[PDB]
Amino acid sequence: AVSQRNKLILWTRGGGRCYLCNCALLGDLISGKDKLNKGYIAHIVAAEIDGPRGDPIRSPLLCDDVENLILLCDAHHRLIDVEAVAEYSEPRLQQIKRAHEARVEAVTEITADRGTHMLFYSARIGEHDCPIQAQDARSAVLPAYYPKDRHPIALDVARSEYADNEAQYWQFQIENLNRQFERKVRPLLADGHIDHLSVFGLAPQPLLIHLGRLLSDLRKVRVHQLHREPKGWDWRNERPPVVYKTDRTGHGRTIALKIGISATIVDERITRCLGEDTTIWSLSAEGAHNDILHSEGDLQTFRSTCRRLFDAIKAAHPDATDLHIFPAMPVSTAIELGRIWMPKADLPLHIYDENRTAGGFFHRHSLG
Amino acid sequence: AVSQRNKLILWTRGGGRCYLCNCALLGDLISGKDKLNKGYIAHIVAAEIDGPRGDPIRSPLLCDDVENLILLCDAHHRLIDVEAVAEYSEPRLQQIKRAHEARVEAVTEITADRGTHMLFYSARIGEHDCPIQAQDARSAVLPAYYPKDRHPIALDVARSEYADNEAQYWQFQIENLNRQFERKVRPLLADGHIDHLSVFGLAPQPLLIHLGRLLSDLRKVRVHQLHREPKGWDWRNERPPVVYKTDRTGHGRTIALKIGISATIVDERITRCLGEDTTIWSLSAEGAHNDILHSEGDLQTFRSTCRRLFDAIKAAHPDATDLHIFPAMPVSTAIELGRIWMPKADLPLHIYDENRTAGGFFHRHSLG
Ligand SMILES: [Mg+2]
Ligand SMILES: [Mg+2]
Ligand SMILES: [Zn+2]
Ligand SMILES: [Zn+2]
Repeated sequence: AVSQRNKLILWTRGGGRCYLCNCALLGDLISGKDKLNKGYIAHIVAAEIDGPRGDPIRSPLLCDDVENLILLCDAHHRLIDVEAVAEYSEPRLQQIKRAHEARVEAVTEITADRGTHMLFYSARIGEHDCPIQAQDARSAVLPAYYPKDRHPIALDVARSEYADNEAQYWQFQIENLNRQFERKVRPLLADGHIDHLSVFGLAPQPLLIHLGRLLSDLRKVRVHQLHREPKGWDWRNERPPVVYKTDRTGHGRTIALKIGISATIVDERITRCLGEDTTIWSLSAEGAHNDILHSEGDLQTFRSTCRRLFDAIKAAHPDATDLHIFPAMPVSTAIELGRIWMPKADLPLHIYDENRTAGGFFHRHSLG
Repeated sequence: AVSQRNKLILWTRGGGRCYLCNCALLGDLISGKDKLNKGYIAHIVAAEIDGPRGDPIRSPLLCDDVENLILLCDAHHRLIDVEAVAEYSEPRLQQIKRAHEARVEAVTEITADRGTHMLFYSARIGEHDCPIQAQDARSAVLPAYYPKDRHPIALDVARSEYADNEAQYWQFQIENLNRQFERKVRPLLADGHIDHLSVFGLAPQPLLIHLGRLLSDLRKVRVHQLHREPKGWDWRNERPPVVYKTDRTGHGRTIALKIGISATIVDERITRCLGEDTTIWSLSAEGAHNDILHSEGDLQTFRSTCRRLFDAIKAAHPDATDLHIFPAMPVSTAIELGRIWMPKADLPLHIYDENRTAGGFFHRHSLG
C-alpha cells in the first residue's frame, strides 16, 4: 500500500484535484466515496505487474514512489486504465503530472507579502521618552502585517536651536528630512528587499506632508495614527465612522483650502493671512478633535474625500497659480495629504503653520 | 495527537504553505525539519489548556478538529504562541485560516488551459519605482488566468536624449515598440509558445494606441488598467458602470474626435490647432476623472461605444479622408482604441498629444 506520508505529499502537490479535469477530490475523500481507489491515487506504472503500463522490475520498484503517482477522479482513472491505455503512456502521464504540480505551486505562491518594514519619523528616536517606540510599532502592524525586520528605519526630527516660528527651523528640517530619506530609505528601496512600509510619523504637519510626498511613488505603504486613550499606534475601529464634508466660501482668485479635522479653523485666520480677495474651500470633520482619526476606514475616506476635493478645486478654478493649505490634521492624514498629491495633476501646495507664540498662519513649506 | 487524515486535509487546504508568510513547507516536511512542531501544525485554540488561547473546555474539544488547525513555519508559530499571543486572537487567526484556504482553493481551480503571458509597456521596467511590477501583474491575472511564465515580456518606453515635444522622440519610441514587439512577442506566437496575452501599458497615449494596433489581430488579449486607491492593476467591481456619451458639434470639412474619459476637453483646444472649419465629434464619460475606469465591463462598454461612434463618423462623412483624435483616456481605453480600429472600414487616425508646458495639442502619430 501507499504510505500515508506519500499520500500527504501527493495530495499537497496535486492540490487535491484530478490531474486530468482538475475537479476537487477533497470533499469526496472526506465523504469516504473513494471505495474503488483509496485516496484517488492512480499509479502511472501500475503497482501490479500485469496492470496498465506494468513492468516486472519497475512495478514493485515504483508502487510506493510518489514520482509515479497522480490524483484522478474515478472516471478518469478508468479512462487511463481501461478505455484509453494506449493514449496515456508513461511519458504522457508523467508530463501531465509535472505540469499539473508545477501549475499548482505557481498559483499558490502568488499573494501579497505580509512582511513589513517599519519607518519612524519623529524627534528623539531611540530615547526613553520617544513617542514612537519599536515594541509598540512591532505590535501595531499585526495582524495585517508582521515585522520583516525587528528594527525600524529611523528618520530623525533632528534637534535644533531654532523654534517653530523661525524660517531657519523649516529649512533645516526639510533639507534634513530630504538628506535622511535619500540616505537610509532610497538605497534600501532600490535594493528591493523592502516590499511593504509601515509608517509611524510624529512631526509638525508641514514636515509630515513632505514625508508623504517622499512616499508618494511607493506601492505598499500603510500609515499609522497615534491614538490617544489608550495611547498607541495600532488601528482600532470601535467608533462610528468619521463624517467629513466639503464646502466653500468667498469668490476671490486666491484659492485656499482649510482642513479642519482635529480642530476648527475660522475663515478669519485665512483672510487675515491671505488677501481679502480669496476663495476658501473647506475639508472638515464633524466633531473635529485631535483623537478623531480612529480607524483605517476613517483614513481611507479622508484619502478619497481629499481626492474628490482636489479634482473639484482645479475644475472650478482652471486659472491655477497654487492652492494655499491651512491644516489642523491628525498625523496620519497629514502624511496622506502629501502621499495622494499628484505632482503634475494637482495645484502646487503652499503649506501654512500656526505660529503658536504670537501671530497666526505663516507659509512654511511648499510642494510643486 | 492529530489524526493522519486531518493532517492530509489541512495540508491540502493550506497548499503546504505557512498561513502567515506563505512560504512552502513540504520540502522541510520531507527533510524532517519539523522538529519543534510535527507537520508544522499550529492549534489556534491550543491543545494544551495552559497554552496560548487554551481553554479547559474547548482545548480537548478542538485538539483534533481541522477547523482549529493552521500550517505555520517555526518562526511564525513562535510569533503567534510566544511573541504576539494577544494580537493574534482566535477570531483573527480564524480570519487568516479562512482567507488562506479560500485563496488556495480558488487559484488551484484555474485549469491548465487558462495560462497567460504578461506583457508590459512602460518606462523603467525592472526598477524599484516602476509602476508596473511582475508581482502585481501576476496577482492581477488571477483568478481568470494564471501566469504561464514567471517573467513579464518587457516593451520599453525607451530612454533617449529626445524630448516628447520634438518629432524625433515619437519616431524613436515607435521604432522601438515595433522592434521589441516583433522580436519578443511575434516569434513566440507562430509556434504557440505565447497564446493568451495579459497587457499592462503605461505610456503616452499615442504610443498606447500603437501598442493596441500591434495587438489588433490577436484573438486572446486581456488589457489591464492601473487603478488608484489602492494602487494596482487588478480589475475591480465596486462602482456603478461608467456612463458614456456620444455627441457632435459643427459642420466643417475637417473631422475631429475628442475622447474625454479621464478629463474634459473643451472645443477651443481642437479649434485651432485645427481651424474653425471643423466637425468635432466627442466621446465623453460623465464625471471624467483619472480613476474612472474601474471595471472590465467599463472597458468593454468603451469598446462597443467607440466602435459604434467610429461607424457613425464614417457614415456621416463619406468624403472624409481622415479623423483627428484628441484623447484624454485611461491607459486601458487607449490600448483598446488601437485594438478595435479597422483598416478595412475605419478612417485613418491622426493622434494628437498635449504638449506639456508649451501648451496646445500637436500631431504626434497616425494609424493607416
Ligand atoms: Mg491504475
Ligand atoms: Mg501551538
Ligand atoms: Zn477527472
Ligand atoms: Zn511563515
